[PDB]
Amino acid sequence: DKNIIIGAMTALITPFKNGKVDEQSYARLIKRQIENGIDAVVPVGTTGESATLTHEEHRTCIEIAVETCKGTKVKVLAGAGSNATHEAVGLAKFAKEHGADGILSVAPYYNKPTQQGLYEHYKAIAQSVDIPVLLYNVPGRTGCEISTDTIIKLFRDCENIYGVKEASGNIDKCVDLLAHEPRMMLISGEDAINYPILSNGGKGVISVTSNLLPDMISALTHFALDENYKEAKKINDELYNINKILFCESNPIPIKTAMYLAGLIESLEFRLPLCSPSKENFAKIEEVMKKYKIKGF
Amino acid sequence: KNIIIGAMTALITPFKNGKVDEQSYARLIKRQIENGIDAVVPVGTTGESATLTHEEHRTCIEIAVETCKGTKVKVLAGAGSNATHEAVGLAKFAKEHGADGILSVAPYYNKPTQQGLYEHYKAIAQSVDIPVLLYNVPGRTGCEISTDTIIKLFRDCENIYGVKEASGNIDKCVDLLAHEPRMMLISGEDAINYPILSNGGKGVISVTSNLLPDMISALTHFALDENYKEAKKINDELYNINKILFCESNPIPIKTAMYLAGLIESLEFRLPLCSPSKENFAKIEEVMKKYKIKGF
Amino acid sequence: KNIIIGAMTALITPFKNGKVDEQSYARLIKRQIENGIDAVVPVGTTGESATLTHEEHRTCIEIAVETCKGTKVKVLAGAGSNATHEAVGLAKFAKEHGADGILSVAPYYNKPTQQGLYEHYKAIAQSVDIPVLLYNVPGRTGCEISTDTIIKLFRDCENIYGVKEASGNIDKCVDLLAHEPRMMLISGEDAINYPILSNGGKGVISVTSNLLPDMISALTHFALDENYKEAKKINDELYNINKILFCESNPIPIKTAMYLAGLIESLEFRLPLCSPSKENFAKIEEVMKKYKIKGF
Amino acid sequence: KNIIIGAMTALITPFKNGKVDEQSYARLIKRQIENGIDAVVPVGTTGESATLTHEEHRTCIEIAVETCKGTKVKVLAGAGSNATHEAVGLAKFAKEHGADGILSVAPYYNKPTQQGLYEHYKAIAQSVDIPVLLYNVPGRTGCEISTDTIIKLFRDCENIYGVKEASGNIDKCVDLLAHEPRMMLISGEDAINYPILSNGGKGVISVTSNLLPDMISALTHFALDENYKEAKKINDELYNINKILFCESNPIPIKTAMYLAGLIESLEFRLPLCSPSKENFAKIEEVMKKYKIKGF
Ligand SMILES: N[C@@H](Cc1c[nH]c[nH+]1)C(=O)O
Ligand SMILES: N[C@@H](Cc1c[nH]c[nH+]1)C(=O)O
Ligand SMILES: N[C@@H](Cc1c[nH]c[nH+]1)C(=O)O
Ligand SMILES: N[C@@H](Cc1c[nH]c[nH+]1)C(=O)O
Ligand SMILES: [Mg+2]
Ligand SMILES: [Mg+2]
Ligand SMILES: [Mg+2]
Ligand SMILES: [Mg+2]
Ligand SMILES: [Mg+2]
Ligand SMILES: [Mg+2]
Ligand SMILES: [Mg+2]
Ligand SMILES: [Mg+2]
Ligand SMILES: [Mg+2]
Ligand SMILES: [Mg+2]
Ligand SMILES: [Mg+2]
Ligand SMILES: [Mg+2]
Ligand SMILES: [Mg+2]
Repeated sequence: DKNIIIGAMTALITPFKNGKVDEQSYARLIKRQIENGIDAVVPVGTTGESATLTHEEHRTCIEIAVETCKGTKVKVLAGAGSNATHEAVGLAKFAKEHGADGILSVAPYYNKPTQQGLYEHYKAIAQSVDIPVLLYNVPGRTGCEISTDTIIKLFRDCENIYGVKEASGNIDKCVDLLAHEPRMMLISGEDAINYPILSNGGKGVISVTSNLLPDMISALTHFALDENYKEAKKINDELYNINKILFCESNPIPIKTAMYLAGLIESLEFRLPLCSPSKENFAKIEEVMKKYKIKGF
Repeated sequence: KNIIIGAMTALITPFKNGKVDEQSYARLIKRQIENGIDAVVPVGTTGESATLTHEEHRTCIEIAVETCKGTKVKVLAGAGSNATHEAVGLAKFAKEHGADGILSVAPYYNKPTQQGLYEHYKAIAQSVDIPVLLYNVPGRTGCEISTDTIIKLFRDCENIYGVKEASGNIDKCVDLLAHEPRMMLISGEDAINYPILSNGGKGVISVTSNLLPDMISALTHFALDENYKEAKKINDELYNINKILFCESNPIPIKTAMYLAGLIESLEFRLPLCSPSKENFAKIEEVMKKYKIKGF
Repeated sequence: KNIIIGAMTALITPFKNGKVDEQSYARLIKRQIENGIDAVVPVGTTGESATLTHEEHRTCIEIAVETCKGTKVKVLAGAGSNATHEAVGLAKFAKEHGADGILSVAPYYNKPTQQGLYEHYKAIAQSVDIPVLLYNVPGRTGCEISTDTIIKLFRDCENIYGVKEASGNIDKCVDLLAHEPRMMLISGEDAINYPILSNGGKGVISVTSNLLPDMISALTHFALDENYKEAKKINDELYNINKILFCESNPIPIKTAMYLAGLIESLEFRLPLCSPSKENFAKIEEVMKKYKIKGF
Repeated sequence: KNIIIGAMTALITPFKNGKVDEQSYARLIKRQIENGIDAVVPVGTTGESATLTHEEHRTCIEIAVETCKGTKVKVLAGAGSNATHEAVGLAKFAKEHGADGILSVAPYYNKPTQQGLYEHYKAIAQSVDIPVLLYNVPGRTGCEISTDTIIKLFRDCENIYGVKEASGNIDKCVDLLAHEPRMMLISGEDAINYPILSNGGKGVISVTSNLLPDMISALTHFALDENYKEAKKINDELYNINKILFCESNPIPIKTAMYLAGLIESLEFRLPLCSPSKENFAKIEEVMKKYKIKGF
């Protein structure tokens, strides 16, 4: 029934050069994702530092993502969450009027809505557009969790809501979700446990690691979707070291560092309050990167 | 250092037909003035800061500033953000609009490092010339301002004069005031108002004081005069309401209580915040019965 | 390495009038063997090991050893303790009384360091010549056996062949098997039996199998045979019972369920364990109605 | 109610060639007596209770009881267990051997329910006629004694006169004394000794007092006399050592410090406890240099 966006997906970093969005590098990075088997890209999400982007930069990165993926099978799942419902509705409509195929909408952060409030929050979002809406649960960042019951109720009550991106380190909850609502699309939000989530019936990943190693995250996901769990687990095991080191500090500090170390972006620039990693963690990321075959452009 | 301390209220923002009830806002703030409160915090967490428009945000700061003119009560305006350039803009805004200082919560959701938190607050502190109070609430932000970072910011930036602590960590409050006794430690958790003050805390930014400003004001001023027996006795008496006011996420219970007390006209929130459950509504009403609530 | 893997049951210890019901104990083990179980764990956490006398500990190990003679079912005896010299004595005891291997939980309460945990288990491993399975359950012990410590112990001590994981941390299970794929990772949490097995885990030590031995043994054997579809569907039906069996601290719900199913005569615990609340008693009864419980 | 309050020391248990140094044990207790300590706690957590033999347990209680005869110092013997019948035996043991009261930690590892904790402690309290102090340390036991359970036990059983809290939860300490101000709240965390005392706590059971008994004793008695300025100044002064004494799991740092101060002859632990890392050894030595350490 439901319109879905699944498979291997990349939470795109937003490269900056002299405090401005590096627009051809942004486009150059997405084409690199397309050519390495990625099924969808997520502009202006957490890994893209949406929280510090201006309104316009937000529009520029969605429009570049939409245009770069034209004429390919690669979908654009635009970041559109906010802790204010009227703001999240505006972001959802914004992503729709600018050509996104669907939206990722993170649970409200900081203001800790109740489960009832989360239901009304997402119901208002789902009714505002006619494109797929993927919930994003990351309690370590938001201070709140969308309960299994709330996710399932939203999936059943609102046409557009087709699943949830899980970044809670709780494989029990992933069993809980798919055992009581097996029709939903559970999406891995934690690279280290990509395979365990997929092997339980998860239908995709929204990846940080795929920024650096899109081919490996792509192959992992597609192996698992084709039920080649031995080959999916083998990439997951090989990726564990980089999957962990990419969170030595808060994402996207390590991944942007690695992208810079790989020569895939020109400057190691963040928007405050994000900043360069410690020099110790800088060295750790560079060291761990050395075992992986990093595709160029 | 210029400071803003004493008994302070995290002001609720009353809504009427989904729009800011400006007259009730002013009436609630003066009600605070008349009950011994030393400072008010407009457009903070308890004020549903996150969901207000730019104009509403301006309207409530301006009302607060205006209502406090001609009194000793200071306006400590909410100005935090998880984007440094946004927080700098909010800081400048509050300054330009007559606020006596700013409360600026640690960046939420994007989890900056300690180094990033330092640069975040340094940029905010250099952007204005009014006192800046840090706000640490890791349960809401996903982030913590370490003791070392707080102390470094206090020592390096003239405007940063202390921290509002909402971490349930009296150990950290000992850590803070034992290594930097000059800072102003402000209670951000009503239930442990007295323990924080008794260790050298110099004020509270209270949720409960919305409902019981006279008791929170007396508690704080007793404690500041080292009348610890009387401060602790008010803290002990207030425990039941202090807990029930977080039966659901603040400000859902306090707005419910303010509505039950007839102090605001509508039990209206801005989504994703909403009315409490029917059971918690009744629990709040039940606990309120043991307290004497001042009218207008 | 000698290993003990597959579908395993953490045996409850039935009491009658404050005494170990030896007949029931043998009959329950009898029942597990007949439903495809590969090994039984006497005198573990689910068996209320902490409150058994020396005599009772001995009794239940010997009954387990006796009941599994002439079958393929191994006896993996509980032998952990937070005192190394006591754990060595328990390990030697289990070997002297016919156990095929030992489960040895990480020291509880005294929170040893990783270095101490390494020395603790090396002393245990050198004390016997039978396989040793580590048991990590930080929610109960207050300590964690780190991945590095587990891997070092697996490589440095012949008898140590894997770890029972009860940490709600599938990341650690990836960590373990990605860096030491030769070890035997055993599920200690029934609800996530399949995810652990599907990542290369080689068995479960189950609470649910006390009640539903046929379903837990089929799940494990399906997964071990790389029939992950059939393993996952049994894991999915078992979720409701897997969760309700921990509505209160194990083994309070499983003994309640065993009593409700008529598999044990009395709902008796040894203090400080006790009957569940009346609400949770009814909840366990309600969840059981969807399942087909095998009798004797 | 009969109570045991004031400044109290959780005694380390010195070992020499794997055996309890009985002479050193007595000499250490006499040092505590001579430095203002009001009570000593033999065979507790800091004394490595979990790894002592029956004989050693009794030897250390008898040495403590004998050494404190003719002094104002009471013996609050460790007597907790996670098995109620074992804890009852330990309670009767301490009473029959001259202890003035017992400390009884919440059952560890097996996670009893609040109902089970109530029945656990009621049986212990009925078994003896000397004061019983509860010990809540959820980070070690995996369980918490709720405020309601503590208050119920205090009200229903004569011997239960308070609780030793090691939960880093000053909110709970407000909760306890706001609803039951007659109980004796005892600090189980040295860093927050003063905040607990200034809220109405009536004593400490201290790790730091092993090394600095005069300073912990002065802190407590200043606080008990409502000299909070002087009590807080010692608490602030002690923060660095109070923190470093848990760089690793207690009693690893305190025994290291006692050995570095020449107060015990060998840095020996019973496994799974062990010497600290070389880094933390040096850190402990560094922080110790800022303090005046009394000899014998
Ligand atoms: N910084 C605010 C507002 C914002 C969103 N995107 C850009 N700015 C937030 O994270 O919600
Ligand atoms: N909702 C966003 C932006 C905002 C602040 N105030 C109003 N809107 C935040 O909480 O940061
Ligand atoms: N109750 C103690 C001692 C014991 C073990 N088995 C029986 N008693 C423990 O759990 O370690
Ligand atoms: N080690 C077990 C048994 C014991 C207690 N005291 C000495 N041994 C426990 O801590 O409960
Ligand atoms: Mg459907
Ligand atoms: Mg396969
Ligand atoms: Mg992160
Ligand atoms: Mg703020
Ligand atoms: Mg064991
Ligand atoms: Mg041998
Ligand atoms: Mg349990
Ligand atoms: Mg268990
Ligand atoms: Mg005496
Ligand atoms: Mg004890
Ligand atoms: Mg604390
Ligand atoms: Mg008294
Ligand atoms: Mg006096």
